Amino acid sequence: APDREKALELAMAQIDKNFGKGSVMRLGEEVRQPISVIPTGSISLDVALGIGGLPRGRVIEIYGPESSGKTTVALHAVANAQAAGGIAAFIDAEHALDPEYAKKLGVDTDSLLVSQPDTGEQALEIADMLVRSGALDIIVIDSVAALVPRAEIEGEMGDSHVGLQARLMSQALRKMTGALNNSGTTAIFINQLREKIGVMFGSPETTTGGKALKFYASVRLDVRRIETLKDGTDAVGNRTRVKVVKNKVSPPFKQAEFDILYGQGISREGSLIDMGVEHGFIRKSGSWFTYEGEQLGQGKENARKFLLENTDVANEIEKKIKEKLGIG
Repeated sequence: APDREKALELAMAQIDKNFGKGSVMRLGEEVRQPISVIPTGSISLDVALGIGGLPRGRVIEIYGPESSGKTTVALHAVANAQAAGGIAAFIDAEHALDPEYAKKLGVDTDSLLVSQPDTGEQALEIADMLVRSGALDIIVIDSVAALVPRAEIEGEMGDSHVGLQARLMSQALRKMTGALNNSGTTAIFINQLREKIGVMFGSPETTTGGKALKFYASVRLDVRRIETLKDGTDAVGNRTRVKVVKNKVSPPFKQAEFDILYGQGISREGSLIDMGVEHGFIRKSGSWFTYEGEQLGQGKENARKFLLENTDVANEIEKKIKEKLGIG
């Protein structure tokens, strides 16, 4: 028993020692939690990541079908990074950002460094110089799929092979991790699953030229919409499910759910209630949500709305949910 786990612990040790820390883990471990991280905006996801936020100095990949909430997740990541006084950059190749929305999420759009690259290489090239200045904290590349090769934009092949794409990522992605691991800048790449009932186009590790992103990525998130919320009226948002299919900073395969309110973002309040009851602090006596004595109204909405106009207590619920589990 000890002799067995003794040689095993030795084994693991050396492996960690030669291939990096989280190279081998017991899905049950509780990792040696870091001091700096980037909250995602949902306590659920935050904890599901094991370190209370996204890791710094690592490349994070977020993929899922269109309209699944990838960017909303990434936007908060940006907003938070900012609140803590950090600088952000957004390399855009989709031309689909809506600032008013970001603003409503907490993004300081005015100080938001933005770029709309000409060619795919130019893109990653700019992201690199940017990260090397070591002044940025977070940088998100909107759409892995959009970063098309110069060659493709002017004369050569059609989807790769006769010219350049699945390598552009590789090349770039390799010289960039080192810069990141030093600068302490977390990078977010947004990938796509290209369809929703298809037949013949662009993939790799599931997706787009990012067969290299699959490995470099220290964390890979699988964002997908599960249900269409309705407040006794119409579409108010969607319940979003997220699976951490790859986590090198902590045991993987953890899942998280949280609703995104159309035009509002990742409902913190809601995330607090669900975790609030999923851990005891709150008690639902049939539509009646209560908290250690005092009530929080009837129905999840009123509870939410409550926690909204009651930050003081809400932070308490949050605090007590964090203290109970892992910090950051």
